[PDB]
Amino acid sequence: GQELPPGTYRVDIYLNNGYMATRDVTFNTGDSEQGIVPCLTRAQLASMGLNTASVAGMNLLADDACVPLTTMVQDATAHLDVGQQRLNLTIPQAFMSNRARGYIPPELWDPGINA
Repeated sequence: GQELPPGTYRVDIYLNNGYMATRDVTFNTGDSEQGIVPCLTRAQLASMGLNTASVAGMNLLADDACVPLTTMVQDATAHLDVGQQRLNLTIPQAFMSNRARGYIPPELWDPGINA
């Protein structure tokens, strides 16, 4: 048991040990080891390459709505390396694609980009 959301942080975002993006990230009490989960949406997840149309649920949410990762999808995960300032995400091939029935870049979701 741990918890420490300071209310947004800026990190290098990482998925399946590949790099993704370098943007601000909001993360808050939910359900993980630190309690805290990142806010990630069907837009943003599909930039990384999550098949929002595979998970029989996210395709019924909004284009930018907060969507879980360890929950919506099976065996995907999200962790904060607060030692190294890095967002560690995991997603199996069973739910990976870019096609989001929507999709929005990080310039149009802008959570607190040095703001």
